[PDB]
Amino acid sequence: SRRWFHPNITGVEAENLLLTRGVDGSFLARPSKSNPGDFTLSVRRNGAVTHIKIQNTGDYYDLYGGEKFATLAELVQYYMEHHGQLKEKNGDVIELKYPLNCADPTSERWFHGHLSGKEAEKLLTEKGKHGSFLVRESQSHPGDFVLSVRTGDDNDGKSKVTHVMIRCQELKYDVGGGERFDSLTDLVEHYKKNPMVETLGTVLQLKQPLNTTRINAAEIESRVRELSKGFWEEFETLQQQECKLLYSRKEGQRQENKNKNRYKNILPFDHTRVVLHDGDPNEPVSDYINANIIMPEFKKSYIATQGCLQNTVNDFWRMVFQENSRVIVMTTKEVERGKSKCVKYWPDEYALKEYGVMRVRNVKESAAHDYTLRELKLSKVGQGNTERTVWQYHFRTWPDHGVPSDPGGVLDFLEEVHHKQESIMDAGPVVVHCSAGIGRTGTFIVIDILIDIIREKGVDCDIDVPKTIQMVRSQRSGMVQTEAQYRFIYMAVQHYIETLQRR
Ligand SMILES: NCCCc1cnc2c(-c3cccc(Cl)c3Cl)c[nH]c2c1
Repeated sequence: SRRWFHPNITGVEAENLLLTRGVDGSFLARPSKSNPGDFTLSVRRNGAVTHIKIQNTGDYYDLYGGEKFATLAELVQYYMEHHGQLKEKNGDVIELKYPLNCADPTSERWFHGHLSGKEAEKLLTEKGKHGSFLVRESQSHPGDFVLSVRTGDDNDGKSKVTHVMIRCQELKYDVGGGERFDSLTDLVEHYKKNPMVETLGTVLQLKQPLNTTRINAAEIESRVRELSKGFWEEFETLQQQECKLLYSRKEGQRQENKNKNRYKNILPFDHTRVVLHDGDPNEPVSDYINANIIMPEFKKSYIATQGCLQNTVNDFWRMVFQENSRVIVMTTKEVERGKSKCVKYWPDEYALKEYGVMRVRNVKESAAHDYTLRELKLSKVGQGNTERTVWQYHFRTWPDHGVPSDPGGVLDFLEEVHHKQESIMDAGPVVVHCSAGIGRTGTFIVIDILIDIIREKGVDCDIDVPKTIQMVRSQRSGMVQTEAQYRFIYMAVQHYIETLQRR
């Protein structure tokens, strides 16, 4: 449910909430109001509030005195299932026991605060189907709200929109009778499960929130102008839905696989992980790599993976070989900020190296402005005729923190990557990696998915950036990490539409 996240609370408001409405073990998370990528975990212990910083520069959530995580929900899940594991600077244990729930509705897909009654009928008439709903602030009754629902068959009167008035009396919400709820979310959840019935029998089913993020490609410029004037709010609504994505990650947690993960708690989902076959028969667990298949849904596929560790380079090449991948995208330098982000896993130019049962030749490197292309030949040792060329596109100019201030470089790169993949008959998924394999990796993959829709169907197709992101996030944890990456995706799509109108 992720109610412990408070999107619009101050540091002082957070202390007071925990001191007046919480107990020892109560906690909440909140953003830093002028520092995107900064979050705070506020926790009560010993009748006093402690504040722990979480930093995200684009690769992972880094909890001070704790671990690195793919999502705040995964971070809270981990500490609510492990006593004694979160520690103060001096080393005392901080326990997260009791989430302190937020009543703020602003990050709910169905909450459209500023929106009139006829404005809500238009949207539902056009964009909505049976069971589509939204909640808006009342115009005629200050402080109250309205629930607008479409029901019918999918202009002949077969459909209709019903309005239901939501009273706010003494910080509780009701539909005119029955139960009084502490938040609009509690109210909506209750009638989502126990639908209202009109006397004459219509069931006001709340099946899905009204979709307002799906846009036609030719109107990208206007939506971006609107989000610029916010990108923040839309992003936060997306992050709220990450509690629905806590799929199991058991294989990455096995003792045998511990040291195959760059970060112990950033792990591939079981249901999409790449399973490696034909492993050394002596090796107990030989089927594991920290990598997931990303299959775009609603025909190129990807594998999103971490930067190699020295002990997983053999597994990486087993995976490229097994999957028939012919194109690799590397999203970081080898070293950034003096720290190793992905080990060198390819031979020096003109050299040949064996990586366990795999053999790799570096045929030729070519320097471009923003990237290096390495033409590699991959084959299985002892088996001459298994040789294939693998083209490695190494993007070298992404800044150490944040995102590029212009998307042309990335877009020129993806264009060239796309033409290479398309030129090779029956090529397998495009491998995209480095660092933890969720931030830049997920950003490059999302842009690539969106740009391919526009390249095939033109500027007469519909795109939905957050839906696309949620679909990739259901296949690997935390794909697209920051609000800066989120804005960068919109800017890249826009830029790609502006140069297609230049043709
Ligand atoms: N309270 C803001 C209401 C406007 C709104 C609606 N919808 C989304 C979405 C979204 C869209 C499709 C699917 C999913 Cl799962 C999401 Cl989160 C992400 N930001 C949004 C913002």
